[PDB]
Amino acid sequence: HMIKYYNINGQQVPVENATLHVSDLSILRGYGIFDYFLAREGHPLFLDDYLNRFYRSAAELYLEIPFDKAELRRQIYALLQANEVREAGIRLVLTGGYSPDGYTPVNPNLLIMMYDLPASAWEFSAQGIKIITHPFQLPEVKTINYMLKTIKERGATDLIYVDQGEWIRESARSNFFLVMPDNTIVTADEKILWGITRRQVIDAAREAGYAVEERRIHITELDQAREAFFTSTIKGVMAIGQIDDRVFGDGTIGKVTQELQDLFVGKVKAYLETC
Amino acid sequence: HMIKYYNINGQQVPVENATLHVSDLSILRGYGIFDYFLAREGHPLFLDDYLNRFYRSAAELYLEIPFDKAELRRQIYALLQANEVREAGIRLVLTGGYSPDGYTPVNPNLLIMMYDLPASAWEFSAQGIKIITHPFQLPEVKTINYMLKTIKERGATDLIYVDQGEWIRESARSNFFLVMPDNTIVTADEKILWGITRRQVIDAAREAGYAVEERRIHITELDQAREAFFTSTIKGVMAIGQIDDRVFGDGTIGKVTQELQDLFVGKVKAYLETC
Ligand SMILES: [Mg+2]
Ligand SMILES: [Mg+2]
Repeated sequence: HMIKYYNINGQQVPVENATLHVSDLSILRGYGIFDYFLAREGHPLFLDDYLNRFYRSAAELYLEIPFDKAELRRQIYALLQANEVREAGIRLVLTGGYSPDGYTPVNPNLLIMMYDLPASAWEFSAQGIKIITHPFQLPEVKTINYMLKTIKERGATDLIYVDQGEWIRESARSNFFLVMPDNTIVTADEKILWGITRRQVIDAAREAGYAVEERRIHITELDQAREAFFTSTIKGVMAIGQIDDRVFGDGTIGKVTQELQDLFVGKVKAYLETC
Repeated sequence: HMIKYYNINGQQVPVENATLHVSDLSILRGYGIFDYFLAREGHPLFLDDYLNRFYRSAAELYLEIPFDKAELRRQIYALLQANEVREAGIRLVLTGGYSPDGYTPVNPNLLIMMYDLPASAWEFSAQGIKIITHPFQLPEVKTINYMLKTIKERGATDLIYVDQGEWIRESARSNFFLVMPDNTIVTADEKILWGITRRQVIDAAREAGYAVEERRIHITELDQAREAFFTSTIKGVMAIGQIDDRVFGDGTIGKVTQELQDLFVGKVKAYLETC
């Protein structure tokens, strides 16, 4: 509840002293990567899958994480014990690091931060969320270091993109799924390698005997689906009740979406049992 | 030379103590804006044009700068005097700021940092730089907070983009110009509002009696130009001697590019005279 400590570069630091010098490249240029996952019953969920994503994110930016995976795993568990929590949100950050010339990475900085479990985590509400579609369309100016994060609500809480006015494109925040009248589930394949919750839910759906097609989604498919939902670390499986002017069902969670919520909780229990 | 102080949120801080808490959104998500300009003879160049850009960058991200322009101007001049320098590089940073929930901006942090004048600033070498073309083409994953900054050299020091395999698109670092056999100068208009050096050089070229067309540039135009150059804060006017397998002239600075270098220095002197 009270979080006492974070970790910077392997050292446990009181939250009140956790600071970086302003030469850090994430401060100066926004150069950095992150990951985020929950812990329950004293164990980070699907931890190996998250750590694998973190090492891959780092590689995409040519940043070397200063510890190997087993060492990072150890640091995370140590931090949970130092903060005395069994339920938490954990954020990993790897910055571009301190640079003598304000541009050259010479040593990334590694942060492990810890939070309460998000109050809304896996809310699993019966009432679906309302989102908009938006064109995928600053025209590349060096002065703006900042994922877009500038929506302005627009009676909605979230959105999905439309590209070339014909293809659905997922935001960075969540993976997007449709359930068709025939119980075919459809999702993009573009973030196949990157979605952790996405894979657990696809696996569960397949085990339940649903077909899951992974392909580009045409805008017109939104008019043909019975259900729509999001997956992410914090949401779990989250019903979407309305897109623009389209209500799905009566706006409440659909049959397959609900079953996938239960099966996701099942995948969480099964993981926890191996721990 | 020795830089003694930076400025954080209006307070002059010894460099060794200039730090931010890790809850800063630029650290966590890369959310932030910046500007950068030189000072000569104790005056930041074209300062009003830079400050105007900084306020506009901030508006694009819905961040409010905590001081008005006259106050920020005062802080910059004070910092120059505290560091006792007449020549400098000045970097402004406005982060997303400290956030109680690791996501909501509630108070951007403002940094003013100071450097030596870059050794290479306005080198104005006779030998032009060598660059490549590259497709404008991470498919939008939340985990990577980071302007691209991941080129891998590729016998070059810089690049320009090609979009739809037909249109030249400038990187974020520099504005791109061609000089045609008839002494027509051609540059994009896409960053009309954002390029500070770009405007000084366009103005100078027009005053010299050159026509400057501001429009999209077709890839094939690279095969028709006599000269090519970059403008930016640090480069001034910089000759490009080779693009991919195309040498421009004999690789050394062209006639109009050289004249534009002199005229840019003239615009700098003229500014300094008003100060
Ligand atoms: Mg970062
Ligand atoms: Mg920033």
